[PDB]
Amino acid sequence: SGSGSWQTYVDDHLMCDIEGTGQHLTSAAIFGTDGTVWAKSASFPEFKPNEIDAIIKEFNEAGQLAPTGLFLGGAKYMVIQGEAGAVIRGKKGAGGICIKKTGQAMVFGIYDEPVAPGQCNMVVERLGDYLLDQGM
Repeated sequence: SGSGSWQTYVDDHLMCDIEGTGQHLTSAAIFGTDGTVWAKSASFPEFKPNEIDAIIKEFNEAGQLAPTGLFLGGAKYMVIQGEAGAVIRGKKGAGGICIKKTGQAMVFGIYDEPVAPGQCNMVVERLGDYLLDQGM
């Protein structure tokens, strides 16, 4: 028994096997809307505050990141179609990133083949909607 852990949602809802494919996200994390990390998986990249701030900016006003690309841990993802104030998506070859904004949080998923883009989107959006339903 403990008082709870954001790591529980990272391991059990983001890093779990996806729909009986036997495949999972490479890494995942939950951040506060201010850019503080609440929990991140064992392989999540070495992100730096400027990268998170750039992502916060993009949620506040879409179309800022795409001319430059999305940096996280030094790696460059090309920005693809998202949803203003809700979802930011990035591509790097057959991998990518998906970020879902909630009231109080941002949920990150990073994937590589054979995980499809839609599956990252699905995993991160399902957790984000659950947090939204709880007023977070």
